[PDB]
Amino acid sequence: PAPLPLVIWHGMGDSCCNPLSMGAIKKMVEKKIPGIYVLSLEIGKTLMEDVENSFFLNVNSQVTTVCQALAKDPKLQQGYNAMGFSQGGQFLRAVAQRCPSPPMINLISVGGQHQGVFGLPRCPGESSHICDFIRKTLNAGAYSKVVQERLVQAEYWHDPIKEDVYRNHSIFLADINQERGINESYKKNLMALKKFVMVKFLNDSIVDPVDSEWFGFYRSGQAKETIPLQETSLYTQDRLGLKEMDNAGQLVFLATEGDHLQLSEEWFYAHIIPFLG
Amino acid sequence: APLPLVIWHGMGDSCCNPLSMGAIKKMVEKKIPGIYVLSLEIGKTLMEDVENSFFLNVNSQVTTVCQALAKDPKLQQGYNAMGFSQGGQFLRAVAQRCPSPPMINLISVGGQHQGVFGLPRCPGESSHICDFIRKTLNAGAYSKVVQERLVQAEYWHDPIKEDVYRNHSIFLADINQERGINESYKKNLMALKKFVMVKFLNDSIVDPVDSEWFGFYRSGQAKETIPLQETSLYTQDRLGLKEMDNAGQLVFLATEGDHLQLSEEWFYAHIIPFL
Repeated sequence: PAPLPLVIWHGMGDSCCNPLSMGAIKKMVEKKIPGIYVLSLEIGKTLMEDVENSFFLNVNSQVTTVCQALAKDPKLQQGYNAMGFSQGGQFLRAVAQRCPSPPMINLISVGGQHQGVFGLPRCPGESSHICDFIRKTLNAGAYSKVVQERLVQAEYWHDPIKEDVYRNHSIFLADINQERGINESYKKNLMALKKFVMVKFLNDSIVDPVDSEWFGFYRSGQAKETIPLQETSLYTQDRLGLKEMDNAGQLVFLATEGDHLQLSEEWFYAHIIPFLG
Repeated sequence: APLPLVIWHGMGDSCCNPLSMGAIKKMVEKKIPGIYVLSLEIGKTLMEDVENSFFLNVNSQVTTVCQALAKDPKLQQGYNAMGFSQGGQFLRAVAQRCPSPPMINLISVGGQHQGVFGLPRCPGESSHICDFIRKTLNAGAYSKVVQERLVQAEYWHDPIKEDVYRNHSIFLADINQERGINESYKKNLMALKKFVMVKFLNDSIVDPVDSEWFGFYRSGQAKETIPLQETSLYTQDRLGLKEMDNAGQLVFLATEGDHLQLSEEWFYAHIIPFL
């Protein structure tokens, strides 16, 4: 009886294979589950292209590229566990909904933004000036054709005030969240997951609002008060099956202290490794 | 006791890639033994260096490098400078703005001294950042929010909206005296012993390629170009480029390759003698 393979999808301003980031996660997992095969997804020919593609490659293409890669890797045929960091969380959810084959078994979301974001106060890495540019571009015109198509963070930019512009113009997050209409296969495929685990960082200064990490968001028509998944219409009308999943024990809501993606060895071993054996 | 060399990389590149600026460094160190080469890094990491080549204001980059050169002891006696691609016009801006310590020879390797009016292809594995920058430039290169943050916009040069360019460009229009004549820009540039310009005859990056020899599209349209010596920049000699040309201070080299594509033999033969 072997351990399931793990597929990792990194977040923004990061690559597959930085020893200090996804490299450390891979080693950490390999030590506590021996013989495990870990695929850290790279979208690009080099590590630097991987990093700039995390800002500038259309996520719908990224998802197709990753589906093709997963279809080609023989070690994943019998199924895999998936773990996304930051924006990689909602990307791997997208993979679960769009290509359910080979089967993802446990989706683990580490500080993902499943209802998107409405602000960009800080980028991970040494990325301040690219961040400043992205922020300005988003606040100026996140929902123009030309910006939607070419800026990754625009494609899960979720304005709770101008909600109907978000529904009509988001080329990624609005689709995977059933905002424009109910894709039945998305619901079916998300419900086929054994566990959907969501990690929230209580002192997170990157993700706005932090509630997006637990599939919650700003209440419609304003941008101060947040509401949890259970009070949103995505849940109560159950467009993705999250209410059926919540009732069936399939959803796990984990919270840790610390800023974005800052997690100790103790906690990781205590709460994430159990989902990977 | 050979003069030290200061290198400024181009767009989509860093100080220290073995296949790029690292290869230049190792090559110059072998041919000129005991030479001190400073490959400029504008950022904490190599990764920030690359993305600052796109998103850190050039005026902030130039004042930073000048401070970094003034504090460097090995350069107080003087130094040679070699700029690759945009590093070309950047180091020229150091020549014009930061005369102490004294730059001796300026080598522009595919620099864009009259800027660009197009971005059809970017160096390295960077096609998607290039798409975004291209669309942004063709939409709002001269809006205040873009100018202050996007490097390529700061040497974007619209010949059809020449009036708008002179008025809004916060870098190229300054160092090319498009607003007025900063008398020390001129005086400082003319203090170089040699200002060498390398043009790539198969360049598919730089639009228009003659910008590498300080030429550009004729004002008012974007089909026909004109060389340095027919432009009003040279007519009225706002930078001292005519006096330098007549004094034999301008050296123009052409090589047959695409952008930054040159052989070791050609380099040893034509570039090393200025170092």
